[PDB]
Amino acid sequence: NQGDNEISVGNLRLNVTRRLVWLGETALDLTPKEYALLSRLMMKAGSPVHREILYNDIYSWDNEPATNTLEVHIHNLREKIGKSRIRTVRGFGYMLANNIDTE
Repeated sequence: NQGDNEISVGNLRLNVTRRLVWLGETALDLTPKEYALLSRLMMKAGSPVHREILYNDIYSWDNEPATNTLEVHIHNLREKIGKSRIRTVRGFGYMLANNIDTE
């Protein structure tokens, strides 16, 4: 917050100051919206993050989306973040590998 703020988890680096995220030392291209919900995923890297808090990241007014689209948008963004370096925990939340690769 002091004009600087960034965090990393394994081979993934995040920078809220510039609002950019790297993956495998390569700059990953994700829409700004994903950076908000994603910023929450890393905020709690080690446990399953509720899916409602992510939706609350950009807005928690919850209108009345009866048609499927909010969960599908995540499926579209899912391929952008590369599920490879991510780990989903059942249909309840998401969790990043807390450097589980290095034993």
